[PDB]
Amino acid sequence: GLLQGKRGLILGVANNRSIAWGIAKAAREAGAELAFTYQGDALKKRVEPLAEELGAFVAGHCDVADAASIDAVFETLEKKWGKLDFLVHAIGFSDKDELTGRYIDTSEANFTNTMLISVYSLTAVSRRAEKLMADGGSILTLTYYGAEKVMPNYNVMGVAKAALEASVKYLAVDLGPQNIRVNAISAGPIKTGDFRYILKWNEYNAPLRRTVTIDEVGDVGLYFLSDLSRSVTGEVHHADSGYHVIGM
Amino acid sequence: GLLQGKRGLILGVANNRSIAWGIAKAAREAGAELAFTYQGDALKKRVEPLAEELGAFVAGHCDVADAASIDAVFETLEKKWGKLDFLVHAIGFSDKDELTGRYIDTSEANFTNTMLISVYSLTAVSRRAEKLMADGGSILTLTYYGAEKVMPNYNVMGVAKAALEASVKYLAVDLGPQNIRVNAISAGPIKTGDFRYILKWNEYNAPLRRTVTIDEVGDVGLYFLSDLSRSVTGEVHHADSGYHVIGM
Amino acid sequence: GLLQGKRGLILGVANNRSIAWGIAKAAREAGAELAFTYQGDALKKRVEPLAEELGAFVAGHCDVADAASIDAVFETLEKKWGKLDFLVHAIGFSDKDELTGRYIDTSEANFTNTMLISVYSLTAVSRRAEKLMADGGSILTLTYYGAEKVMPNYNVMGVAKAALEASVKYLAVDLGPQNIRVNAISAGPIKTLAAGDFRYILKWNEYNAPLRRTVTIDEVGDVGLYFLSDLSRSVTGEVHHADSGYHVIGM
Amino acid sequence: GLLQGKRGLILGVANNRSIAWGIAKAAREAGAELAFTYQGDALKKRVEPLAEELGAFVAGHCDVADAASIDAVFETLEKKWGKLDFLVHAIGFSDKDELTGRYIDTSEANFTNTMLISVYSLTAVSRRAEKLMADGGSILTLTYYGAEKVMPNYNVMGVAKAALEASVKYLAVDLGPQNIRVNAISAGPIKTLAASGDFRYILKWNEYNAPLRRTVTIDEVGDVGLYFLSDLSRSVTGEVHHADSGYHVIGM
Repeated sequence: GLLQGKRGLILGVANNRSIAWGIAKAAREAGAELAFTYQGDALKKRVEPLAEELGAFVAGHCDVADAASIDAVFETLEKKWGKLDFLVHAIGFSDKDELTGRYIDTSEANFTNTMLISVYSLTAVSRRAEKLMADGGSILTLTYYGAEKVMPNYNVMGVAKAALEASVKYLAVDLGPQNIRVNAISAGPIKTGDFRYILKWNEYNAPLRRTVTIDEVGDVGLYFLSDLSRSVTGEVHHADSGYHVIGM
Repeated sequence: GLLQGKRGLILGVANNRSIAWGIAKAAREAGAELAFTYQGDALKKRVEPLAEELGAFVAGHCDVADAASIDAVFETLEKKWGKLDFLVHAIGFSDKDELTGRYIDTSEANFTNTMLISVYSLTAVSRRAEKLMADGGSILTLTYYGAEKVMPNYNVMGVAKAALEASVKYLAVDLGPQNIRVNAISAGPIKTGDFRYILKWNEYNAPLRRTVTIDEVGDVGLYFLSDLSRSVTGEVHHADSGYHVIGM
Repeated sequence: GLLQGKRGLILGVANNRSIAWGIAKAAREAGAELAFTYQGDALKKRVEPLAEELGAFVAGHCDVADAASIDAVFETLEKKWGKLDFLVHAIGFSDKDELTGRYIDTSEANFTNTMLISVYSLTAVSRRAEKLMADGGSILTLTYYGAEKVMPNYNVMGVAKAALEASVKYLAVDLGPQNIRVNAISAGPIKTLAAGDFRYILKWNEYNAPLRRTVTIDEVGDVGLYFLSDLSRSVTGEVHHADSGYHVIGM
Repeated sequence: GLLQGKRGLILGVANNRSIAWGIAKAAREAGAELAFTYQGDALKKRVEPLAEELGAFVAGHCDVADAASIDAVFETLEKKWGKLDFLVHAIGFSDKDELTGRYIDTSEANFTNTMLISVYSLTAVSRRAEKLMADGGSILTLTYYGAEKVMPNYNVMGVAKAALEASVKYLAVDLGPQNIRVNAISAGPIKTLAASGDFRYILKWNEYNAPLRRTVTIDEVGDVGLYFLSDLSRSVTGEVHHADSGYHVIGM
């Protein structure tokens, strides 16, 4: 099993229909012991059974816009495991209304919030994961082609994900000498404002003529979490049925 | 006069050694009418005479953090001219101390402050610029290769500039149908936190074997503001003596 | 004029509706003295009157495969001018028939010929140009977004232009220490008034490019002017989109 | 187990220290049945013992400059297997002496030959491979950061790899509908034990500057190759993927 003996934290599992869950399931299948956080006691009740379903330790409450939450979570894991092998960062909020409007009308609070939650969160968490990862490890986050090209209904998140992708590079350089690798999967859109059209566009135009699934993305996750990707860091990897190559 | 009959606002002229000044000078040589903002009482002293050398109208103090300020400036500009043809965004800050350390040790305050000032500011001023630019124009900002690859002593600003370059693309789409162009110049380091070595690195490894000058970047700026560049938007353009092509 | 007291060779001026001509015309209007080349004996009958218009010296036949012809052209130029300030490379060919099929069906002869004419020719010519630009200069080639992303009806010309953009970078490192700049314009598609699925490609750009219009040879001409002039003296190794912003569009 | 039930062709196995071999090894250990060709000047008797180390079937001589040669290989595999799951394209050539020169001094014959062997070959072999991959599959090639940035001692191979990377994208568009993926690994330089260009300097530079402070090995790239041949990467096509200890992100 590719993660036999490995222990990891998955941030952002809130249901069984997300990429985070896809990665979690795949990593569990590969032999990983997992740890889930939940965002706010409303989610706790949905996250508990999901954790049971993959044998996952529930590591505590974790809102990324709260530095104390994050310290607590890693407190719990440092006592339980005393080491992390991998970390999966699947956190990302942007204001829903402003996505359907023009980027230029992006408010400041949204900009700052999106940036803090979608971008700084990784740096914050990665900072702490570093203490638990002195034996080496893999840090993984999620992005989208909207960081590279203008994509509809993405606006400030496009801007944010461009920042996330750069931060992955910078983080790769900080942590690499400790044999900690940092990477991002740029996922295509996945069947779950104006989402139906985007999905149909990928389906018709993406080389492989289908939208990606969470199982597909999960296995890409698995590769990044596994030793197969030992030599890979600071990389943005497209798991999008080839969509990124299409210029028209 | 490439900019004969055009009026533009330069944000970020705080001295006579900056790229902003370089662009303003070249823009003034090409026949532009200019407007300068300043930042605080200390800078109003130094800006008034810089304004005088180029015949630049002083449009008032501007703190991009303060939304009230941005609207005052553009209220003033609307009164005085009633139209802008171009806007030069040469505003950026990140905490001096944290540049010298590890990106991963970046503080939230510095992350947020840098993002607000270095990135959101352009979006904020471009939103106002648009009302005054209805019948066309050019928006120009500054960036650095640290957005694309990891560069030393740069940390969160790299991440910020990745977001700014992304923002340029999104703004270009928002403003393009009104014939407003949005572009960035990726400037190499310029003689004026471990800067000597970076300059000497570019001097010896850049194809043209020299660091760029504010006069050189100003003329690239001139191109962007001019109608020479009227088919060009959403572009990150290297004025760095070719440094960006170098892999080793 | 931004090119007053400057002399350059434009390669590829076959007619008066092309980006080469656009650049030629803009360069001349900015005070430059031009030299044009031809290929065909038929094309000599088309280029001569174009050169006349811009007061260009017809520097002669230049089959970019025939290495003898290239040396002969730059020999002429060094007799006449002794220096060269700029060179525009607007040469490129690929099989018209194979553009409309699948890339994967590209024939070896077409691949090699496209590669040779569209990519190596710049290197070939920049090698002779180097000797005449000892006081520095600007070398300018032409590319298209189909080099960065898959675009329709382009196939192996995409593979070729990706090669060219790569060659521009390596040439920039070779020639920069003599203060010779090597750049490429990534031009959008241009509406022609003359005689597979090109109208549709133009339309797509018309509706989807940020500036909601396709670029013209006058507009690209002016970008070429920028690259020829001293405005761009800090700029080398660069691939510059003159495409109404189309390149930022993801969907 | 990742390639159990899978059959694939590896082009470019000439020794036991190349990325091709590392990929072959990793693929065989993953349960794959392999076929090797022997390329250009490589001898049947030299590739035979490598084939035999992995119970690989030698599919015959292949010269990528001879169209009939490519057809023969694929006719042979078409007889033996009738179906191909993957293809590893590890072919590349450029004149050794011009790599030390300036790119601009590249001769026409070297340009053309490098392009034919290093770039066209993948398009040529994918064209034949398509016909054997009706149920889809994975096509893998090898590239180097020299295709993206100017790197030393690479010259026209950089230009060529750039074209190759572009060709991966176009190929991926053509073959995607048949569920066939096409990808490239951008490998870092690899230290060799064999006889010894300015390569030592290039290795040392990667070692000291790449985020992970080490140069990659053929077993490491072998495993990245494994991923691309496996169904782990079935959502991935058109990709240039860096197996280079992160070197690609370094600006200075």
